[PDB]
Amino acid sequence: PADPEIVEGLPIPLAVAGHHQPAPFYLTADMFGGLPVQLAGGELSTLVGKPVAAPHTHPVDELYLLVSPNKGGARIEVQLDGRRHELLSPAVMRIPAGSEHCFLTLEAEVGSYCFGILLGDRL
Amino acid sequence: PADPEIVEGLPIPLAVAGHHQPAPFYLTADMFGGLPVQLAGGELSTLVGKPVAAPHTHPVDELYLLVSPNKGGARIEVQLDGRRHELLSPAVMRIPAGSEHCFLTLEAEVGSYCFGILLGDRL
Ligand SMILES: [Zn+2]
Ligand SMILES: [Zn+2]
Ligand SMILES: [Zn+2]
Ligand SMILES: [Zn+2]
Ligand SMILES: [Zn+2]
Ligand SMILES: [Zn+2]
Repeated sequence: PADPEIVEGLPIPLAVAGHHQPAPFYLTADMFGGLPVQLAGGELSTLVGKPVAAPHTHPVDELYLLVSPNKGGARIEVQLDGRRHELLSPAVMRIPAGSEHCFLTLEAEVGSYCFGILLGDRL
Repeated sequence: PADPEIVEGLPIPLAVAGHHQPAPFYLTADMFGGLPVQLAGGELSTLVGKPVAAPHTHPVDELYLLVSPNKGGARIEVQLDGRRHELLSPAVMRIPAGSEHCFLTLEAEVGSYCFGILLGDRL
């Protein structure tokens, strides 16, 4: 009864440069015969003041998506090649391929999520 | 002070066949000079027992991603060409291009989300 169209074995924690524990992926390049994007992320309520990674880079563009049940329920700081940016939920920020970046949770409620959508199949 | 790398004007509600209110997009094909995927969705806590759409189709493959703060905090029913499937968070389900489908929220907590990731730039 494993259904080839359904993946329940999630997240998929992958070692990523800059991270100190594996990053939680929900879409990987090897799913469903091959995907054109990857997607990692997670719930932020326990991460306020606790960054997941140091400044790091990807060979592909990556979009951050920040959501929370209440409008403005979550806020993150993003460093983009050394320049601080902030996002207030809901928001999306583009991180160009090669840009040294990371994010920090400054505010979150139960149900705040940040996802990174990697526009390619390599890390 | 609009930053070209940040979109705060979200969601973007788009008219979609089968839906009775516009669907909330967070990534659209026209963002950042052109994106190769689109992404729509939202928080499910108020949607238990309330479907967003009738059976409908897309010209591209679409991946459902279901997450919730607690393991198993959310459950959805997906109809795939008339066959009922269920997803327990966290889960991902592939919906092939052309497949008549829809989902129904059967259980959700504060912070449950379902997103559809459309693998292309057309609807
Ligand atoms: Zn099936
Ligand atoms: Zn840590
Ligand atoms: Zn990154
Ligand atoms: Zn800037
Ligand atoms: Zn409705
Ligand atoms: Zn659909």
